[PDB]
Amino acid sequence: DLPNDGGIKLVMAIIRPDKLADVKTALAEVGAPSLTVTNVSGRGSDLHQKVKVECVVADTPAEDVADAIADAAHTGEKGDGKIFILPVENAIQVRTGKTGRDAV
Amino acid sequence: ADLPNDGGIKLVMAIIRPDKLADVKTALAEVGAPSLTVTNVSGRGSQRGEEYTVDLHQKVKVECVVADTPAEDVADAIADAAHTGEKGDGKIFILPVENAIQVRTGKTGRDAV
Amino acid sequence: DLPNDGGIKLVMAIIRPDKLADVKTALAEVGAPSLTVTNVSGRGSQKSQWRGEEYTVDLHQKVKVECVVADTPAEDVADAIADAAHTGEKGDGKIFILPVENAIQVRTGKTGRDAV
Ligand SMILES: Nc1ncnc2c1ncn2[C@@H]1O[C@H](COP(=O)(O)OP(=O)(O)OP(=O)(O)O)[C@@H](O)[C@H]1O
Ligand SMILES: Nc1ncnc2c1ncn2[C@@H]1O[C@H](COP(=O)(O)OP(=O)(O)OP(=O)(O)O)[C@@H](O)[C@H]1O
Ligand SMILES: Nc1ncnc2c1ncn2[C@@H]1O[C@H](COP(=O)(O)OP(=O)(O)OP(=O)(O)O)[C@@H](O)[C@H]1O
Repeated sequence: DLPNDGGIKLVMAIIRPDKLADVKTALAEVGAPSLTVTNVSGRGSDLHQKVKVECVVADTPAEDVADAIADAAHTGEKGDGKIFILPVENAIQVRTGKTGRDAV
Repeated sequence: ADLPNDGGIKLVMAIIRPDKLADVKTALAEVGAPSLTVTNVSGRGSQRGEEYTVDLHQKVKVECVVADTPAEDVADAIADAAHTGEKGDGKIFILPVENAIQVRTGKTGRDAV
Repeated sequence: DLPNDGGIKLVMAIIRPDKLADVKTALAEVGAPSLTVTNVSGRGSQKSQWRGEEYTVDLHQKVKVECVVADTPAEDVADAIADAAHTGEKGDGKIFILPVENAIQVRTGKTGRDAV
């Protein structure tokens, strides 16, 4: 009975640069340590420096990964950022050539 | 009720000219969806020398996640502001978003955007 | 009879920085040369406490390649990138294919799969 309804999701988080370390630890602890980080800038509702964290998940429920990031990135002040979950159709593991959720 | 984006969430991703960022920012504010995330990127589009075949040109990736504003209106606002009429103007893509979380409050779904 | 079931897909690849040149060539050869590149860093899946410490603090430099496709099957684009980026060692990265609903060509105002 597979998480993410047997499929693959991209968890994209825009967070405070100084919260990256915590988020990395939280991802490891939740059992989905894989991430890709980009230096970015933006604004919510003159651009502020942020970090975009991307985690593609299959074995771990996307919401649990997102909640792990949210908790670790939370301060309670404006600028904490947002997390978005996008569908992923397919994945390929470059080293092996394995496909689908098994490649994640 | 008639919520835009069929009651859901969309990611508007635009690859534009670096010097068009200021205009795009203004256009986004004016259309009522000012939120954006910017990345410095490089790329090339479709097919003598190396200029328009192999080399990568500096661009800006603009990402806007929307719910209250129709994705197409946000995309049109970016397109208009980024337009010059010359090769290199870039492209805008709209991707589905399933779910969202506002980190400060823990609010979820379309309300988080 | 249109590829990608008549629709649009985003091919996202996280690869070794030194494999970018090869991937660019492979994309041209497969007939879908369009790409957007970002400098990124990350880590993959998880004995000693030092190599365990190096994991929890250290991110490795990678390149994110993004190709939005319509006329070329997303899998063929992904396979072209995979082949060119392959070394057989840990760190080779991964390729993800995401659905795309719509696209706008900024220059012309053309929309849909035709804008890709
Ligand atoms: N809808 C969105 N689309 C794209 N990027 C966003 C969006 N919302 C937030 N971001 C990114 O997250 C960063 C901070 O977001 P945040 O929501 O904290 O802004 P804010 O104006 O402080 O809002 P709030 O007061 O509700 O926290 C922004 O700099 C931006 O890069
Ligand atoms: N299918 C695509 N996938 C990813 N990025 C793209 C794609 N098409 C365009 N881009 C981005 O847009 C930037 C420039 O715009 P574009 O490539 O559309 O102009 P062009 O193709 O050179 O000219 P024209 O669109 O008039 O043929 C490129 O540097 C690239 O980063
Ligand atoms: N699930 C994922 N989500 C986001 N990014 C990922 C994911 N998996 C891998 N990456 C990106 O790809 C890069 C290399 O990944 P790769 O999977 O080759 O590392 P690895 O897990 O050590 O190798 P292997 O998969 O062969 O065990 C990482 O640095 C990371 O940025």
